[PDB]
Amino acid sequence: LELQEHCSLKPYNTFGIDVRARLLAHARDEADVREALALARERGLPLLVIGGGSNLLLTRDVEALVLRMASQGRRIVSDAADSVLVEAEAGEAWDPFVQWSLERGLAGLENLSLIPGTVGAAPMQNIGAYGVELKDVFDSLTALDRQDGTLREFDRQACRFGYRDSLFKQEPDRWLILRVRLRLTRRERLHLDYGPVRQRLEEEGIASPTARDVSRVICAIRREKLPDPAVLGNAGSFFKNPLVDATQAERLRQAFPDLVGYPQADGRLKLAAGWLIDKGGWKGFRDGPVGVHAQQALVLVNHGGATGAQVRALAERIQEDVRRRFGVELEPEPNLY
Ligand SMILES: Cc1cc2nc3c(=O)[nH]c(=O)nc-3n(C[C@H](O)[C@H](O)[C@H](O)COP(=O)(O)OP(=O)(O)OC[C@H]3O[C@@H](n4cnc5c(N)ncnc54)[C@H](O)[C@@H]3O)c2cc1C
Ligand SMILES: NC(=O)c1ccc[n+]([C@@H]2O[C@H](COP(=O)([O-])OP(=O)(O)OC[C@H]3O[C@@H](n4cnc5c(N)ncnc54)[C@H](OP(=O)(O)O)[C@@H]3O)[C@@H](O)[C@H]2O)c1
Repeated sequence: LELQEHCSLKPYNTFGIDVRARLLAHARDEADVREALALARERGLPLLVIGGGSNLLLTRDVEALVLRMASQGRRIVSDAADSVLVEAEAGEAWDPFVQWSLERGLAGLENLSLIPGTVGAAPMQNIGAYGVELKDVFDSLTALDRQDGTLREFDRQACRFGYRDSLFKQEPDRWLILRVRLRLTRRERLHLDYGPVRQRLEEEGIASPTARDVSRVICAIRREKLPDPAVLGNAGSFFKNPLVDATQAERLRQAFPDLVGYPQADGRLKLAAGWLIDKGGWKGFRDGPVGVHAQQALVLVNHGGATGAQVRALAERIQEDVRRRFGVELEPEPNLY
């Protein structure tokens, strides 16, 4: 395991918070996972699973065995022509898995290009971008049950996926995800509902656009506009878009005719949290070593030397302010430890 004691977790989280782990272990398969568990329980410690630390807010030194998930394996399980079942291990890095699938002429992941982190973590938060979510192509996964050590498979329904949500995010510390299966496609329609994607693809004038083309466009948009954690510490969009009631949407829109919201099948409005934050006047905010990025209003940043507590308390302040200004509660995306 390359077990390690009293160890900075700085390089293991994208916010670049510097706290220490009682023990840090790397895992490369079920054997190692099972061993880390045993040990964790040997030493009387809780176990904290991490992938690439791209959706993690650490707020304190971690009295626990931290297990960096780093197993490997990407393969075609089964080819059924218009769809192909594929499987990847939890430690596989996400965007390179996407690239893998596209190099095999499989579509369905392109809209999730360049999302950081790991395959293992993807179902926990039901990763989504540009009109697509992991559940849309999800087939099943295999998870270790932390209450008794057994393996279980979850099919799509069992995972109780929702917007930036799953059974696994709902029952924290219960399931350890080992590998993931997705059903990808050939020959289906591209997902181009997001204007900037559609327009940037048009401008390249491909005769017959494919998934690979869509992926290059999305990677380019994301590199252009998104703070890279390796320069400016962050965990991406800090806040989920809030969904409001119809009569509450009605009321907010009376207050604000410029309000940005997207109607749902059930009558509710998905508000744009960037718009809210911006309009509450936080864009580019800065106060000691924390702030909100000047352009991307969802991206909370560590300008350098922030504590996790500082990011937390800034998030809290913004939430509080937006509750008070718009009557809306913004939920966090990152997992808080
Ligand atoms: C610059 C940037 C852009 C981003 N853009 C997007 C985006 O477009 N869409 C989107 O959805 N997200 C986005 N994110 C968030 C993030 O990349 C995803 O949430 C990602 O799935 C987290 O993966 P990770 O491996 O980094 O998870 P970590 O941050 O390592 O872990 C997240 C949570 O999952 C748990 N976990 C991790 N692995 C396992 C496992 N194997 N079994 C059980 N639990 C586990 C951890 O304990 C933790 O609670 C972005 C983040 C950044 C920094
Ligand atoms: N969570 C993260 O860390 C992270 C980081 C980077 C990008 N992203 C995602 O990647 C995509 C691009 O991000 P962005 O920050 O540039 O925002 P964007 O495309 O400028 O869109 C801004 C806001 O409008 C919404 N939106 C735009 N077009 C839409 C449509 N056709 N239908 C429904 N909603 C629409 C987005 O919702 P949605 O967010 O619901 O799409 C978001 O609230 C988004 O889908 C976003 O979720 C996420």
